[PDB]
Amino acid sequence: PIRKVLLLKEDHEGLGISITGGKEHGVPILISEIHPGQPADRCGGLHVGDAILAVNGVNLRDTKHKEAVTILSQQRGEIEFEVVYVA
Repeated sequence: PIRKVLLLKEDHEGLGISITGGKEHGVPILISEIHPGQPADRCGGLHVGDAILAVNGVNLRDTKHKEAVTILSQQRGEIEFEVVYVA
């Protein structure tokens, strides 16, 4: 089940969540670590075990982990995040 959650990021604030994996290896990037006291916690949606699919309309499945880091950083102010609950 795909979940659409909109998170507001600021220039002074960071991502608030850590990702792991590697598309180049043959697997999509997912959320594993969460920083307590950041936009991620404020959203109440960024949970451990989230599979990334698209960010701000940009496809991540066809991009590499390193490339995704740069693209994610390009998102300013309002950032749209699309992930799927994995268990």
